[PDB]
Amino acid sequence: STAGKVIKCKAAVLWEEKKPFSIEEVEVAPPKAHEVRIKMVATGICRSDDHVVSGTLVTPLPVIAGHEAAGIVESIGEGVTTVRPGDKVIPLFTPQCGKCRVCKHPEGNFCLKNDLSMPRGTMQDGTSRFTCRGKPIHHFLGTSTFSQYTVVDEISVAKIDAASPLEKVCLIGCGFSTGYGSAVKVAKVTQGSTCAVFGLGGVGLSVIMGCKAAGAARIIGVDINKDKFAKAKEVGATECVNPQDYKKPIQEVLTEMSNGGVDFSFEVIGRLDTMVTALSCCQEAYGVSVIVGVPPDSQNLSMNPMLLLSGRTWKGAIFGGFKSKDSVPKLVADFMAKKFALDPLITHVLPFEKINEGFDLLRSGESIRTILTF
Amino acid sequence: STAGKVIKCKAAVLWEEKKPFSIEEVEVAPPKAHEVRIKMVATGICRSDDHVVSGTLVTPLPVIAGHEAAGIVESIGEGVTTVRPGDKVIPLFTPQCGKCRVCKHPEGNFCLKNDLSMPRGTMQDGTSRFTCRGKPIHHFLGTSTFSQYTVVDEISVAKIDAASPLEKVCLIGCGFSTGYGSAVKVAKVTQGSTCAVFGLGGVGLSVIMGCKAAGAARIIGVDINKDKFAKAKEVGATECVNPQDYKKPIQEVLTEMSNGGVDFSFEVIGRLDTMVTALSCCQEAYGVSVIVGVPPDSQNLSMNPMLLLSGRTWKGAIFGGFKSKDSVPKLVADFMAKKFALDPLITHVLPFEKINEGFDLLRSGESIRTILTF
Ligand SMILES: NC(=O)C1=CN([C@@H]2O[C@H](COP(=O)(O)OP(=O)(O)OC[C@H]3O[C@@H](n4cnc5c(N)ncnc54)[C@H](O)[C@@H]3O)[C@@H](O)[C@H]2O)C=CC1
Ligand SMILES: NC(=O)C1=CN([C@@H]2O[C@H](COP(=O)(O)OP(=O)(O)OC[C@H]3O[C@@H](n4cnc5c(N)ncnc54)[C@H](O)[C@@H]3O)[C@@H](O)[C@H]2O)C=CC1
Ligand SMILES: O=CNC1CCCCC1
Ligand SMILES: O=CNC1CCCCC1
Ligand SMILES: [Co+2]
Ligand SMILES: [Co+2]
Ligand SMILES: [Zn+2]
Ligand SMILES: [Zn+2]
Repeated sequence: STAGKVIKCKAAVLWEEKKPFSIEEVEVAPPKAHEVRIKMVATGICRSDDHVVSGTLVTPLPVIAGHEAAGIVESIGEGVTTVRPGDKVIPLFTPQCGKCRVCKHPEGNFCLKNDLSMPRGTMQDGTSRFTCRGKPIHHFLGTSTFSQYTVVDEISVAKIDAASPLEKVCLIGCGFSTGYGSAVKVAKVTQGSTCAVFGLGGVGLSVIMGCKAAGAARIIGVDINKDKFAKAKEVGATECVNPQDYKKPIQEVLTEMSNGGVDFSFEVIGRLDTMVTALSCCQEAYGVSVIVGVPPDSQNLSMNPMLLLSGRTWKGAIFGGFKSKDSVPKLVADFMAKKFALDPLITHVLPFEKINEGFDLLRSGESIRTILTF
Repeated sequence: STAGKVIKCKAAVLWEEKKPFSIEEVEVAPPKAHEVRIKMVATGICRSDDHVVSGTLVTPLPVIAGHEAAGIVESIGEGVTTVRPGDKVIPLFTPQCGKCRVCKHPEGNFCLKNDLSMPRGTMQDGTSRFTCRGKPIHHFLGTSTFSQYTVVDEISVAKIDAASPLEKVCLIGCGFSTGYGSAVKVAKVTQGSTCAVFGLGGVGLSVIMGCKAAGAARIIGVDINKDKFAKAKEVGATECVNPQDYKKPIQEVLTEMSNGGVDFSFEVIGRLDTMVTALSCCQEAYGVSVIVGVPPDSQNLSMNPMLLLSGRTWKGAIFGGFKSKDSVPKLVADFMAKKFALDPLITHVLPFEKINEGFDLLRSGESIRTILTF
């Protein structure tokens, strides 16, 4: 009774930076060719969504943000072959077109159809499916999950197990997969190694999960909020350090602790200074450091290249290095086989209508992941 | 008839920065415990030696520089077990103590006994074996090969094949192994890939040799001295570009030429700007860039960490990543089995007494490697 028709529903519109989300009626157009309209069931509150509000991450406004989510297909456009109405799905903020040089490469996942490098805030065809107060509203990363209904391109959606608990597996759409894959796929943490994880939010906890699953012997959590330490130890940290407790720079502290530097370090905050600190604390001849956190837009860091000349490796990744459409269904299957846990990441549950309360919980430092239910 | 007693011989002493070498008589003390005194046979002129003259590379002066060489053992100190008088040897500017955490690691080579991170300019025991006009003269990287005789610690020397042609395999002591290993071992260049090599001197030509040996389909040489292009194509470059010929920045040019970025790039010059350019020109989702050139002392570069977050890998290495004492004898043995060629790197052969002329050739852009013969 809605297929082929405009849907009127509620969404959280961000009209301007540094303001609350506005929950209002929007019109959602029906899917065009190779597009999928999804009834949202659950969406997580990720720090990257907050970066849009704060201006850290620039994308066209007004916008419907949200990118970590799960829902049920309401209708499909012409030509769609990979999902059907009623299928459980996870939208993919990094697409998998399957046809570009990255999608065809054995290791890359930053598909050239992404909307991150040069954000337009549209569908792949350059237009919007959202209207509000007579105005077109932009999409975000081709997902826009802060809405009861969204429309995504087929290359930005993955079908998942029909028995999946959507209020939990939405985290596989961003936070969990990003952190876990950064450890197991990007760094390729080795058995018995020493790791340092800077930032113990949802993504940093998922990095710790991956480091533990890879068999690391020591996992040192680093955060300026000591209230984060208890959960970090629960999921695998052997030790936690607060840089504010020390008179020396923390890279010196970590270097003494690891008897000359860690095997693998991870920046999971989004600060230029901690990216350089994390690189410095890995062992100078063979350490690996992975940037996961997103820094403020268009800001350069300063570093001494002799840190690399001695033998260090420095890399970054989006979405844990996972090719999104291949990997998301396998990760859900793994969760359904109890190969990893997601409950440790979920600290709060709220109805979607309280999205602003959910963001203030994140900003206050109190929450890890708040899951919003539609 | 020289064992146990001081040797008078000629050496090229650098008394202060930005002066010609002074060829004069020095006194070489006999080797102490676990030290080796070597009669030099041939030594190459590497840009890193010129960095000492210019002050780009800071090390205590006055000094006997030189680190790319081959010679014959004159006498050994008490406790030496890995070489004997009469053995052909290559001094190692990166030692291999075999006992530190790096030496025991399967993939590291920057031995913690190195004299590069905080140069002292001495033997491992903190003293000098060189005297000139009654003044003590510092060592360089534990090698000091610009002398008819030098003394090195046993962890800084490798025994090589008794049949080795010393006037060619001296390049295995630095330039060739550094460039070749940067490609085959550090970058791990793959068959069919596209490579970009910035700097077509002795080390950059060896990088090209390594990329070709690894089966790269395209190898783009980058140099502002177009006189370097002919030799670069001889050893494997498919094409060469001079940044001064373009109105656009060269990372944009290389990205367009490679239809979206190269698989592997190498900075083999020693400039901060080309380090960042070489990183930018590799493919944003899966490219790898290796820093080989040495930056000027105590200078930081500036870069956008979003270059790494998209998926690039940035790394550096000393001596091609080779564990020095294990690898140098195998590389000589490989040379002897005709596995690679060294003659294309040698453009000039001069007597040791013409060391200053050899440096003038390097500074003028005319030479690749000048080999000095004693
Ligand atoms: N590369 C990718 O694909 C993705 C990147 N991100 C980015 O990952 C980063 C982390 O995201 P979340 O875990 O959701 O954020 P979060 O805000 O929940 O966790 C950040 C943690 O860093 C701590 N912290 C802040 N400043 C610190 C400092 N100077 N030193 C030590 N710790 C500090 C905070 O106390 C906090 O616990 C964000 O920048 C996010 O935008 C998130 C998902 C995907
Ligand atoms: N990582 C390691 O273990 C080692 C590092 N090195 C360093 O490698 C670098 C290269 O050494 P060599 O091949 O002996 O030096 P070289 O002086 O023979 O070659 C440098 C080349 O770079 C070119 N060049 C200079 N400025 C340029 C610019 N702005 N843009 C493009 N090209 C430019 C020059 O024309 C020249 O052909 C040096 O910095 C050396 O100190 C050398 C050996 C070992
Ligand atoms: O958190 C989800 N996506 C992120 C990926 C890194 C750039 C900012 C957006
Ligand atoms: O060229 C030989 N050794 C180099 C290695 C990199 C730092 C400067 C010295
Ligand atoms: Co996210
Ligand atoms: Co050298
Ligand atoms: Zn693609
Ligand atoms: Zn060692």
